[PDB]
Amino acid sequence: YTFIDKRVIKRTTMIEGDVETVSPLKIGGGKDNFDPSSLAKDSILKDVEGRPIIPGSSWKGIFRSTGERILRLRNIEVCSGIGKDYCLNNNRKERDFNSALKENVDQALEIFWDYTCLNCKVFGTMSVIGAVRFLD
RNA sequence: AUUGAAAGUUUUUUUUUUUUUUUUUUUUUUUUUUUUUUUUUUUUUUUU
Repeated sequence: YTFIDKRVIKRTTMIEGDVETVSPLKIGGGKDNFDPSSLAKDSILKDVEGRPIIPGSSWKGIFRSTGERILRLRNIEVCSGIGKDYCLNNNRKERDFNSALKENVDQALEIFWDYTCLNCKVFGTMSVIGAVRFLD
């Protein structure tokens, strides 16, 4: 039950890798302004020094969608982790979880372990922080 | 119409002076404005 409990960090895993673009890459820069010395009107997201960084949000979204596809392939039920559609809401256990938050923590942990999916318990869901952090 | 009477118990004198309801006493001790959201989809550098 250490997976959900964030009080104690009993392990720490870190992956540092290099991403090489086999195909051309275009991360949308907002298509609303071209502040730096870009090339086309639809500028990609870049640092003030011109460095075209990749947002951590994009990594998180890509990983979440790929995991959704993988779990759907493995016939494993999974939340959508977006909008008003997470299996906390789908299972109608949100009110009980909110009550348990003020109440004994063990009940909240049991609820979040039994009535919860994997993607929105790993990447995180509403009012719960995910276990994994994505950097830029 | 008394043995038979006609006299203010009155004048005069400030219950006044000395003395700060005063000294000491911090409306503070605790609480991360975080939390789930891919700037995405559509478009053949192209003809008489």
